[PDB]
Parts: sequence; structure tokens; C-alpha cells
Amino acid sequence: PKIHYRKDYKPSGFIINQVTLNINIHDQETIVRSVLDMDISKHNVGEDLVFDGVGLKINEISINNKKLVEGEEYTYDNEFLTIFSKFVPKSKFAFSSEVIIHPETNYALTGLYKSKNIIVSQCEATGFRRITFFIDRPDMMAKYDVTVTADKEKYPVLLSNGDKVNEFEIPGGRHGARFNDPPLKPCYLFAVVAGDLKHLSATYITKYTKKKVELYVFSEEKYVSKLQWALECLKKSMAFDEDYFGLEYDLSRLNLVAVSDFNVGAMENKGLNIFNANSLLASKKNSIDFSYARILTVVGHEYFHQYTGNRVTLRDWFQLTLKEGLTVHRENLFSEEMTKTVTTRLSHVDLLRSVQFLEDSSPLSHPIRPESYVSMENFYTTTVYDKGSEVMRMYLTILGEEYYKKGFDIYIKKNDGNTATCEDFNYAMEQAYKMKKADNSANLNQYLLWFSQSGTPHVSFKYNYDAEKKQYSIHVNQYTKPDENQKEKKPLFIPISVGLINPENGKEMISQTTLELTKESDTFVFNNIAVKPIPSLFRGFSAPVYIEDQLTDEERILLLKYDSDAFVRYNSCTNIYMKQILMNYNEFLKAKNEKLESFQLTPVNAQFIDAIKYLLEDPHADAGFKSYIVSLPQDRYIINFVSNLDTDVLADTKEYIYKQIGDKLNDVYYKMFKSLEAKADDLTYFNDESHVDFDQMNMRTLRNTLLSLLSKAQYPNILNEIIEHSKSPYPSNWLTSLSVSAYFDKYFELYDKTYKLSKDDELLLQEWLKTVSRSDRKDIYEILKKLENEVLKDSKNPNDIRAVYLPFTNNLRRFHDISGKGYKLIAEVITKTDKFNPMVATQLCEPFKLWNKLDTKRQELMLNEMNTMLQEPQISNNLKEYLLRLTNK
Ligand SMILES: O=C(CC1CCCCC1)N[C@@H](C(=O)NO)c1ccc(-c2cc(F)c(F)c(F)c2)cc1
Ligand SMILES: [Mg+2]
Ligand SMILES: [Mg+2]
Ligand SMILES: [Mg+2]
Ligand SMILES: [Mg+2]
Ligand SMILES: [Zn+2]
Repeated sequence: PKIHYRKDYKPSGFIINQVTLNINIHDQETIVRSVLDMDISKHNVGEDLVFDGVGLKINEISINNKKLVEGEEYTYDNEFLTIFSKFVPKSKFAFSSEVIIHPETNYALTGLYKSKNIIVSQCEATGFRRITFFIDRPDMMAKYDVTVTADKEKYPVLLSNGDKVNEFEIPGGRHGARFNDPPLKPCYLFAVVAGDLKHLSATYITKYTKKKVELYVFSEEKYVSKLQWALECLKKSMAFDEDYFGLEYDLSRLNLVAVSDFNVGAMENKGLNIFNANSLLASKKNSIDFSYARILTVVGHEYFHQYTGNRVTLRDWFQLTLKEGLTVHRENLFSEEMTKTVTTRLSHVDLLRSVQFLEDSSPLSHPIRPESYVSMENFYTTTVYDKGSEVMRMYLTILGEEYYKKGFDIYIKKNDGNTATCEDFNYAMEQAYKMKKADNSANLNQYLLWFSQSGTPHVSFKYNYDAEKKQYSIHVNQYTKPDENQKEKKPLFIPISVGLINPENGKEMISQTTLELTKESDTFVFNNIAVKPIPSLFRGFSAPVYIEDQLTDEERILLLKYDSDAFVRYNSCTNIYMKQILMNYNEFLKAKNEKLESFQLTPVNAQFIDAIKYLLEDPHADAGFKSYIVSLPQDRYIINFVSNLDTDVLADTKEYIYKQIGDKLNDVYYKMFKSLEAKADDLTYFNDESHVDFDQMNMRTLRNTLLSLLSKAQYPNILNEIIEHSKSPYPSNWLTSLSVSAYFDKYFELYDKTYKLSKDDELLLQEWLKTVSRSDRKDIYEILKKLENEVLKDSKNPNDIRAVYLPFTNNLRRFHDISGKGYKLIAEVITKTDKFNPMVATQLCEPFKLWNKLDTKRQELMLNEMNTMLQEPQISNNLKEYLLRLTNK
């Protein structure tokens, strides 16, 4: 396999100035004619002209309207079209081709493909070469003039980038549309859509230029009633970029299109953003609450790419985090402002420290700007996205909002209309840094290590207080464990947002303060500190690190009750739980290993339980935050702290801790579940899709979290509550009733009831599938077999396959059955899926990412299945590369 190296970047010996496409969609094939107006670049050295072109059937190819002859003048090997240099002109020339492609059978969903009755493209990263010949890399910027033709009855709506400049009838029931997009773009931002699409539209007027922008949101006819919230989100996105960043949309029209079959969330094709339907479509009757934040997030994300990715684009794919980390950061600023709830930031952190920290301590660990790749499809990772976002967010923490905005505008103004690199962004931030510090000798050279160094830093603390001197010190150390990318890890520039809490009254003792740790260790001293404080460390989770706060549980409780920062409160709770989990895990582990007839477990701290009760009973406290404090840390977060983790022993540990807390607080939980009903389930706005109340949804999250705790506990007569909950109009509630009924003999009654409610909406049925998949059932393998036979069958829809299998893989007790049967099942699904969709097959490998963190028996069982998958003769490039890296081969 060809390995591409970051350091090998060099401009092409060629230029493509103009692309003129004719895409003619027929019943059994699609014919693509393309003329490329090309030139020779200053870097040219008389090389062969080599085009990317994957899976293309050549009808003909020409240069300057002279037909080329295979073998003598060109070779094609289904991957590269090579035109021998003696036949390549030395000045401006036209290359033309006609190829045949087959979207109907393109089940990998890259290139041009059919999703139900919609023809749609996905070209990022290197999928344009599956549509026609190109030098398929993002620094090859060109103008596009695109004509699409199709059967008019099947495909009445035709879309591509740019302005629709002509529409015309064609003999035999066909029609065409021509789209001219004069601004330069990379080919991965090309898109085309054809289908019997229905829409909602609106006009947006920009803040400063007062330009009218037409907004269209499209779906298949069946789901046109689910388009409203997306349109609202798009308006919100435009306003936020205007309001925070001063950035307006530059084009006449923006189209959003939902398709049922999509490998990921959505795609920012210029003026023509294409979405997984689960990330664009919702209605209150047919969607769970999570859809509303999801659509807001994903519409926002694709919109913010119009500047960070589309107007300022990438020199090469090693710069991916420059557009993705930066656009996730913009998306997070947006969603935090729109939701006005602290759980938005907490949910980002929760994801990072479970999923991304697991990746960063796995054999897959990489920096946010890797040094090499083989598969571009495998390059899109939580490290590049979510650690990249945290690295982009640290610039805002370091500079503050005013100077951050100044630096961001410098980046935009300098690079608008051009490709760029991670260095360009750091440069812009550094200019702001000099301004802020009032020191042109200040620099951010050290900051670049965040782009190149892999692994999660560990930051630890020691404290000292002198009562007589009123002097407080915070001693800080950082460490990154060596890994396969760096033998020696350098100290990073780590911004530590801190407060000092007076333990007597809970008040702030210092102003807003961001410690800049730039060495392996440093001591920060504060004078005129009148009493020994409790430190509030890494407020807002100010760096993507393992925090070792070295606080007592008494101190952590005080922060949990009285600190001003939501993350530090949440983290202090997390840290109390982790200390308890590690202690009880070891106690259970020793009892298992030593085959003990009796033994003791350390109980949960009673003052901690009292603090949970205190917060729960506070009517002015936030419902979303409450739902976090009664939930143990994610299993994936816990596994970062345990070697040779015995999943059975962890399951027993969690069970003990939940039971300890429930035995004290269940009556509190029940009282809250009942008192929250009126506000949580208020139907006043149920038939208004413009009205979304994130606090109300958090009240339902709390009610559903409590109901789960009470059902597991077999709280007296709680089945009454479950049955009534199943009658709620909100899918979040009635799907919750299914999962919590797992503990009762009414489970299959609710299975049938909720199936009947779900089966006639494609996306709701996928949510029902997830609910079943994640049900805490002893007979879950039998249930999965029933889903396969009765509902999933041989669907190639990634949303169906992911819904049936991924939630189950998070079942700690059952997926990790010591027989290895869960590992066997998912590997069979991976191999089956790999035949038609390698990218999604590689997603389905997710539960194996922690294989070498488990107990020795489960390590062996997982490794056996990965080696079995690797031995499949027909294994894809994606899956082979991924599993070879994951298994350290
Ligand atoms: O859906 C996501 C989140 C991403 C999904 C992969 C794991 C990290 C998190 N990202 C979008 C995105 O950034 N939209 O602006 C995205 C990710 C990958 C791809 C993509 C799709 C392909 F079919 C493909 F072949 C490819 F190489 C990349 C397209 C969009
Ligand atoms: Mg083909
Ligand atoms: Mg406005
Ligand atoms: Mg379907
Ligand atoms: Mg390795
Ligand atoms: Zn993106």
C-alpha cells in the first residue's frame, strides 16, 4: 500500500483551470463527460500526466480533441490514468473524457451513488476520482461548469454547486440543468443531487451587506414535515457567524439536502450541504430529544465550514484538523450560545475523555496532524476532530475573547480564497498573542507541539499554604507517556484556568486567572490569600489533559456544592466516583483471584451521597447537571485508569456503587421523578417545530435517568410509572419506557407497542433499534437474532446496521461475555459489511479499540477475532490497514 508522508508535499506539475462536466443519469448507468482546461505549472519537469480515476469505464479520452490510443499513449489500471509525457502538451491544453459509472450499485456511498430514489455524491476526501478523472487533491483549485441530465419523472429536482443558469427539456422524457460556479474550489467540494425532492425555504438578509440569501432544505416527499427545525438552525447559524465573528454568507443560495444512506453526519459541499437524514430531519412526534441538539450541531458545523474549509481551504490532507478542529470549535461556541445550558460543554468533555482519550492511549494513537496516511477514509478520527477542537479552543482561552476574535479575523482576511496550513493559523494567533502581551518578542512556537505530539498529557498538583504569610502556591507538573510516535515527549504550552474558592463562604478569592504552564513543572504563587483555599482547576476543561487534582474527597465535595464552574463541579464528582470505583474494583478483583469465601467492600462516602441529595433537592439547580451527578463515569473513561480490566469485575463494581447510592436516595429520586413531570412533559408547544426548549429536554433527561435508576432498583410499584410513561407523546419517554422495562415481565409487551409506534418512520425505527440493542436483557443475543431476522435483514443502510449493533457493544456484561461470543458476532458483522462498505465496516470495529486494555483472556479472544478478520481474502484496504495498526502488526 502507498504511504503518503506529510514532509513530501510538493505542488503539482499541472494546473486545472476549468472543469466542464456533463453528467447523464440513465437507468442502468451514468455517463460522465468532462473537459479539463489545463496548463503546465512552474514545477513541471516533463513528467507523465497522471490522473486519479477509480473504477471508471473508459469510453474515450482525448487531448485537444484528438482521441488517445490505449497502450501506445496511455495506460489505465482502474486507479491511475497515465498519459505518457511525449503526448502531453507543453502549453495550455484541453483534456477530455467520457466514462461510465454505476451509482445504483455503489453501496460504499463514496463518489456518485444512489440512496433510495435519490442520486447523490460524496467526494471528500478522494471520492471525486470515482466520478471522473482528476488530479484529486485539494490544492488543485478550478472553476466548475456542470450540466446534469436525467429522467424528469424520476428526478425532477437537479442540483449542483453555483448558480442554476439553464433548465431545458430533452427528448424521451428527460431534462437537464446547468450550474455555473465561477469561484475556484477544490474538487472534494463538488456535489450533485438528483431526485423527487420536496422542500421548505426562506430568505435570509445578511447583517451588513444586506444581501438576500435563499435558503432551501430538501428531503424525500414522505418526510417533508420534518424539515422545519433544520431551517431554523440554519438561520441561527448564519446569525451567529455574523454576530460573533462578523462573517456573512457570500452566495445567493444555500441548499441543505437529507439522504437516507450516508457514511457519517454531513458534508459541507459549497452551497449544497448534504446530510445523513438523522442529522437534518426531526419532528416532535417522530424524533427523540437528542435529534434537536444533533441537527443544530450538524447544520451549524457545515455552515461554519463555508469560511473554515471552503473559503479558506487546505493545502493537503495532513492539514485536515485546520478545517475540522476549527469548525468543531466554531460549532461548539455556537451550540453553547444557542442552548444556554452548561451540559452542552460538559457533553463535549464527556465525549473527549471517554472516546478520544481511549483512542489516544490505543495502538491507533496519532497527533491531530499525523505524519503519514495510507487510507484517507481512515484519517477522519475523534483525535483530528475533537482533540483538534480542544486545541483550537485553547487559543481562545489563552487570548481571551477580544484578542481571539482579532487573531481569527487576521487568519480569515489573510487566507480567504486560498489554501492554508496549520502554521498559518498559529501565525495569526501569535500576532494576537504579541498584541495581548504587549511584546513582539512573545511567540507561540511551543504551541505547535499540540499539532505534532500524540498522547494525552497528565497534569498533577501539589499545594502549600502559609497562614502567617497569607501566601498560597500551586505546584504543577506535566507528563506525556512515550508512545510509538515520540520516544521523548516535550512539555506543552498548557493553559490552566483557575479559581481559588474560600471554603468558609464559597466565594471567589482571585480574579479570572489562566496559568500558562510552559515547562515540565512550575510553581504559581499567590499573595494576600487570607485563608487556605480549595483550588478550582482547569475551569471549563481548559486543556485536553488527564487532571490529577490531588484533592481530598471533602475538598471535592465542597467544590461540587459551591464552586462557580460547571466543569470543575462535574469533574470533582467524577473524581470522587473514580476513587470509589478503583477501590471497589480492586476489592472485587482480589476476592475473585483469591477465591474468597467472604470479604469487605469500602462503602460509598456518606458525605458524598449527602451532597448529591443536597444538589438534587435544590430547586434552583440545573436538571441537566443533576443527571450527570447521579450517573457513574462512562465505562470508556474508567478503562483509561485500569490495567488488564476485567469487565465482569467492573460490572460488579458499578452495580455495588449504584445500589449503595440508591439504597440511600431512591425515595428522593422517586419524589423528583414525579414532581418533574409537569414541566418536563409540557405539551404546550408539541405542534410547534420552531420552539425548542433545551432546559425542558434536560428535565426529561433527568426524569429518564431517574426512572432507569429506580427500575434497576425494583423500586416498589415502579412498573406502574413505566407503563404510564409508555403512553407519553414524547419518543424520548416512550422509548425510555421500553429500555427500563427490561427489568420486568412487560418488556416484550412494550417491545411490540413501541415497535408499532416506530415502524412507519425510517429514523424513528432506527431509534427503536438502538433502544432494543441497548436494553439490559439477559436474552439480548436472542433479541439481536430476532432483530436480524425480522427487521434488519440484509439492509445496506449504515444507519440500520449501526443502530442494531453499536449500542449492544456497550453492554459491559454481555458484549464481553467470556465465551467471546459477542466479539465473534461483531466481527462477523464487520466482515459482512466490509464487502460493500469498508468505511462503515471500520466504524463497526470501534469496540475492539480497547482490546489490549482488558484482562488477558478477553485480550486473547478479541485478538483472535481481529486476526480472523485480517485473514479474509477479500478484506478491504480500509479494514486491513486499520486492523494491522490496531493489532500492532
Ligand atoms: O461526520 C463527521 C464527524 C466525524 C466522522 C468520522 C469520525 C470523526 C468524527 N464529520 C463530517 C464533517 O466534518 N462534516 O463537515 C465528515 C467526516 C467524514 C467525511 C468523509 C466521508 C466519506 F464518505 C469519505 F470517504 C471520507 F473519506 C470522509 C465527510 C464528512
Ligand atoms: Mg466502475
Ligand atoms: Mg442578526
Ligand atoms: Mg430503509
Ligand atoms: Mg503499533
Ligand atoms: Zn466538518
